[PDB]
Amino acid sequence: KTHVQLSLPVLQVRDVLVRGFGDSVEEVLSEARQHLKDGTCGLVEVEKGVLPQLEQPYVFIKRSDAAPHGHVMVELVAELEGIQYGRSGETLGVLVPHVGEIPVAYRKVLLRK
Repeated sequence: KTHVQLSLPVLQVRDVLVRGFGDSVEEVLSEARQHLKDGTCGLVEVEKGVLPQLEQPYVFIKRSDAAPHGHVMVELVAELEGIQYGRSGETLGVLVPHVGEIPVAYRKVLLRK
C-alpha cells in the first residue's frame, strides 16, 4: 500500500534515550521509515528549545494534505544545517527511535510509504 495507518507514541523530549536516527540525511530517512514499519518510532512535538536537545539530521513528519479515519496524511522531510530534503506542509513533530519511553499521547497518521 502507498499509505499505512500508524498511531505514533508522542514522547517528551527529556525522556528520549536515542535522540536521532543516524548521521546523514539518507540514513535518517532510511532508519525513520524502517522504525515506522517496525512500530519502533516515536514523535516529539516541536516547541522552543526542543530541536537543540535532539541530534541532526532531523526527520520531520509534515502534513501532506487537508484526514481519513482520523489519520492525518503525512510525509517525511529531513533537515541538516538548515537545509530540508523534501517539500511538504506543517510539521506535526520530529521522529525519534522509540525504545520503551512512556508516551503522553498518540498521534494518528496516514504515512505516505
